[PDB]
This record gives sequence, C-alpha cells and structure tokens, in this order.
Amino acid sequence: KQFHTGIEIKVWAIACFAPQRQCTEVHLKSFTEQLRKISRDAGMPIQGQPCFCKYAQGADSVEPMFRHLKNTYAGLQLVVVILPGKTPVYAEVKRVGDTVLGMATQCVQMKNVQRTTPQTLSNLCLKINVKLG
Ligand SMILES: Nc1ncnc2c1ncn2[C@@H]1O[C@H](COP(=O)(O)O)[C@@H](O)[C@H]1O
Repeated sequence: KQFHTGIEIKVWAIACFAPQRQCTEVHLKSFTEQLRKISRDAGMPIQGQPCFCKYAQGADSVEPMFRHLKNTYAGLQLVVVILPGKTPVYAEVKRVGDTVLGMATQCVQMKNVQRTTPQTLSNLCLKINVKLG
C-alpha cells in the first residue's frame, strides 16, 4: 500500500481500444501530458513520449499487438490500455500480459482519458506504482 520510490518509466506504450472518433489523438496527447506531470510531481516520472501509440479494435487484436510490442521495443516497461466501457478486451489484455508474455499492463477507462481529473490520474499512478514497485 506504501508508495515506492525509484521508479522511472522511460519506455512505455499506449494501445487505444477506444474508437478514435471517440478518444481522439488530442485526448491521448492531453491525457498523456497530465499523467506526465502528476507522476513527475509524485516522484514516479513517466516520460512524456510513449514509444508507440495506436488504435486497435477487438479482443483478437490484443495478442498480435503485444507480440509486436515485445518484439520491437527493448526495455518496454509498461503498456497503458485504454478501454471503452465494459469489454472482453480487458480479460484478453490480462491473459496475454500476465500469462503469455509477462508484460506489465495498466488499463484505464476511456472516460478518464477524454476528461482527466487529478483524482483519476492519482488512482492510475497508484495502480502503476504498485505494479512496477
Ligand atoms: N471487464 C472490464 N471491461 C472494461 N474495463 C474493465 C473491466 N474490468 C476492469 N476494467 C478497468 O480496468 C482498470 C484496472 O486495470 P488494471 O489495474 O490494469 O487491472 C479499471 O480502471 C477498470 O475500469
């Protein structure tokens, strides 16, 4: 439950399973900037430039995507996964990340990317801190 120091997240990825027309590029860039600042201020800095940011659709897209990521980006520390409401994509991200490829993933809801609040960003930093701590 305690906050872990020493975490720096330099290589990370975004997979957006929410529809681009709903969660546009500027939503992603804005969400990301807000996340960079609060994680910085908290002392678990996530660098502002993700190594990869793409839209995907459907649970079947998850495993080919993570394979690509794992095959392409050495030192990949985290995949942030944006979800549009209740979706089987969540189950699949966890199956593949935790069980198949050993890749750390953190899911977040589309609504919290379209409009951030300090508290929802805080919730996310803590979930991330526990994971990589
Ligand atoms: N069945 C589901 N469908 C969509 N989103 C989910 C589901 N289960 C959990 N989540 C979201 O996943 C996030 C937690 O992800 P994680 O901490 O990576 O396990 C929470 O913010 C939830 O909103």
